[PDB]
Amino acid sequence: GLLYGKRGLILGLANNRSIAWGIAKTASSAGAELAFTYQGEAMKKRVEPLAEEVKGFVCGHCDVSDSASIDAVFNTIEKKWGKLDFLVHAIGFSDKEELSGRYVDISESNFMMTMNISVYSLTALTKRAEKLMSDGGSILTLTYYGAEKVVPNYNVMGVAKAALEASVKYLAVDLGPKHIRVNAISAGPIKTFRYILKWNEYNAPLRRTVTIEEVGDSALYLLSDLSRSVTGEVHHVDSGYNIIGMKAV
Amino acid sequence: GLLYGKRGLILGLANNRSIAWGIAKTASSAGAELAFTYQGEAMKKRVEPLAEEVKGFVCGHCDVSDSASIDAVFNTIEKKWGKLDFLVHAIGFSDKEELSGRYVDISESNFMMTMNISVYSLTALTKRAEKLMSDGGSILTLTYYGAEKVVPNYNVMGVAKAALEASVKYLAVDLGPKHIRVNAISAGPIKTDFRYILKWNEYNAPLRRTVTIEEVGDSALYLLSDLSRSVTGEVHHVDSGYNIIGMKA
Amino acid sequence: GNGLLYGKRGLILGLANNRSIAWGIAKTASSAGAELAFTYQGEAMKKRVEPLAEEVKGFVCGHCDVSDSASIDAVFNTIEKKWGKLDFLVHAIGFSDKEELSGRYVDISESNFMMTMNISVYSLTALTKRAEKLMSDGGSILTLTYYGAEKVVPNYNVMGVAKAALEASVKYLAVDLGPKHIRVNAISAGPIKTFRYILKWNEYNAPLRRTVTIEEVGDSALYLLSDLSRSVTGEVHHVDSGYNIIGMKA
Amino acid sequence: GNGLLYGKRGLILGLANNRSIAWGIAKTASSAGAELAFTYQMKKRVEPLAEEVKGFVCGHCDVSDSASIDAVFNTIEKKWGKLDFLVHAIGFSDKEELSGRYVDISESNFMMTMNISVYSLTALTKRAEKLMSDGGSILTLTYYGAEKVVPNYNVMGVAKAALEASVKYLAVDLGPKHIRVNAISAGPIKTDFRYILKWNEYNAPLRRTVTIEEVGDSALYLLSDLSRSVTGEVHHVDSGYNIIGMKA
Repeated sequence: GLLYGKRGLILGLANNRSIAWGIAKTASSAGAELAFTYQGEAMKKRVEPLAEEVKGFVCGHCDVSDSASIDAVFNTIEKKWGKLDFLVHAIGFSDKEELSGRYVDISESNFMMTMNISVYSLTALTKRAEKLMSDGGSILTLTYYGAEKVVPNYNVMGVAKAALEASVKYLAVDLGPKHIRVNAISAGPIKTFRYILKWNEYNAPLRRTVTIEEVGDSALYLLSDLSRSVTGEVHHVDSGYNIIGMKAV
Repeated sequence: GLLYGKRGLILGLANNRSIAWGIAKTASSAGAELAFTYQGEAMKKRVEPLAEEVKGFVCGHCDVSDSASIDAVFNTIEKKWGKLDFLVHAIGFSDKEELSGRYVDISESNFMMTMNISVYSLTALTKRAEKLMSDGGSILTLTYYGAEKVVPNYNVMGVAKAALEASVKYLAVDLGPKHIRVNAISAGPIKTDFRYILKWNEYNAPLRRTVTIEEVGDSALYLLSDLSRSVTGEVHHVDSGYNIIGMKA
Repeated sequence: GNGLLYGKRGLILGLANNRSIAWGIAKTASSAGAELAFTYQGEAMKKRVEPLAEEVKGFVCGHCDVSDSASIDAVFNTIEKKWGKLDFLVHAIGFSDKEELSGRYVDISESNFMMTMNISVYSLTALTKRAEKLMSDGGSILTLTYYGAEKVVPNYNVMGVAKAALEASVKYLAVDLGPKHIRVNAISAGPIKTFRYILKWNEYNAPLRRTVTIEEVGDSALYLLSDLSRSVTGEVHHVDSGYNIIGMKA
Repeated sequence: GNGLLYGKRGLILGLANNRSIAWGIAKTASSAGAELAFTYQMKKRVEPLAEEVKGFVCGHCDVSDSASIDAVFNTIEKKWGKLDFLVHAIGFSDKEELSGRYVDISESNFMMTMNISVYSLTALTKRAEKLMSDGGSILTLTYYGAEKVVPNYNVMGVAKAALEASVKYLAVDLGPKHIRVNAISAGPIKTDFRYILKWNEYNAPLRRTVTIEEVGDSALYLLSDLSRSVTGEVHHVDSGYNIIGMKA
């Protein structure tokens, strides 16, 4: 019952294999009533049954690059609930092709789109969410170790996640006095790139990669009152990978 | 029921105002059966009623500088339980007088004692606990922001906590293959020169309040439970976000 | 003087006036033996930069708007024609909306965010892409950052978020170019007297109990630009009287 | 040469041979104009190195022995009256226990490591403070094992974490007297260890391991007036290894 009576919005549920789904499954089981967005009709058809499974509801189309799209979603939530207890931001994009390259070869267009969709979107969603969380709440986003250290084939996404993590802290200072907490989970890679997985599997302290159910439980903590004195935190849920400085010999 | 059926050892319960007590109260209420050590008769008399209140038990005198003393405690636990699921290290010492001074004026003797009691003790306890510990167990210690940034009147304790945090990571790698997790909570100061540190946190922490032992308790619960099963080597800030500010705010 | 940049040729972007870190770097680098090239943006700045370049025996290589790809190409073409090779590059460029700095970070506009990211972050990557071809021999690329990238500082807001992105990009670039022995580093400068709150706060709380000057940042830049620092890359180097290490008012 | 330490006088602790970081620092500092004093705990090996650099041997120093430290600083005070900088290239941990698991270390190794590798900087600095009334620079050495878990480093990693923190506390104490305190985090140097070298060689951004002459030049910077606004800094001189998050 850690989220009994709580109402939350999850952005980014695209399928039943994602972190967002892990979070939705755990939050729902913990008592949360959940609202879900989608982008495009194809995704809507995928999300509807997932929402039903969790006794949640689909609150509308959201393109985070479209300001009016975001306003419509929050207007719908305001009408249905009047208040919001938490928000999960599991959204990020970067050009698949340019990930394999050298960071220095990225295009301006990919850089800008990555920053907008993967970083600015959290700030945009939070600006609209603030009015609905007058009582307090919890905002969670997702990040990755590539923000801190150079990881192959993460390139601009690493730069973006570094920006995101810094924004989590600035947001935490802005919203702290209203008791809205803002935190990130730094998730290890998830068996759902084969190089990054295997590397984690053999070198992470726990000798396995993490699952969406595990990231889900860590999200539950950060979303619930158990974490009511935690804000501005980048929380590693990665089998301890982030602490190693070199392979064992 | 987050600790249903679990058995744990808490070192450092000295009174009903400490973090250890907050942790005991929450862990017990989540289903844990708890064993408690003490140092000296005066403390024993204070700890006995606290132990009874939580339906735990007092497992003996422990001086963490005394190797045999540590062996006796773990022998008592082995005889009573045969296994240990988690261990809480809320132990630390440094010369009260030398805290007010300049770090450079500390005595060799204070330095050595601080390192032994506040740092080495975790490693000594963990070495002995390893044989008893269930696959999937959890070891938690306490640290403070003074390990990361210079905080007035923390001096050698800051240096010691920096060592402790590093030891958490080395321990996490050693015990990771047995799935024993090792983490630290970096607690904010708690309303219990020190008045200055409290007030400063109160006005400048993002959440505009200092944290309580019940709050640190709930964060401990998360780290001790299966909710955090993919988290190891972590220094987790439970400090109202104070650690993220760069200036009076 | 010290001869640490004897025979070296470098490009400095961002010299707007004689009070900036860029000028501190130019003055020290020139005295250390460097021949320097300088860009400008717009005719007003050109008139300010020309005499500064003359004072340092350097030369003005043209108009550069870092948001304009062809503008950047023209500058590097000019440098290639004159020198054929480049030993170092200083990126002292950054912009954010002055009005939105005073606000809450959460109230920033999408437009300010995007422009700040482009001018303050992406520009280093754009400049480095062009510079790579001219630094076949190896070289040093230096940018500027600030503690607001690491901790929350009042009225830095989106610039803090941008500088965190910049610092991360320095590391990714350092990995890309490391095998060609091009180093990429940043100086995290303390604030400089030439915002009054940020100065005074540093002055009273920094370990050294004073703020830093452009000449001091200049000498730290010299180190990073010279062969003295030939095994240093991906580094965010604090030149701030130690301010970054304090956890509380003194 | 560059004259960056013209007229400056410095004490280097830890010169044990001509392959060490201390030697790289001595060579560069001397060539930049410094007169250098050297301790030993080894005398025969240090004497010719000291002569080569036009420096002098100021005596036996066991950093665990308080009187030993006092005698050394008394000798420096009599000879010079003032000290411009100090290099702390001292560290010890039990060679055998490095190969093991961190959790298996002995109390005795732990305590000795903390004393010789960490407390010694504080002890030396306490004495050095009185001689640096004009200001100065204090430099120690560390390694990435202080920040992330690295093979074969164990209690030394824990110790170096302590050292780095002590650098910052010392920087705050001595900052108002304009004494700067910094550390260089050096990469491993070609001088299981073959594996650590090769790993850095193939995965460090610069694709090579660093040399004592390179660490020397970085030391020169931190010891000189070029770095007069830099204190409390852990400076990586490791071909950028510290920034990578995975095999290349």
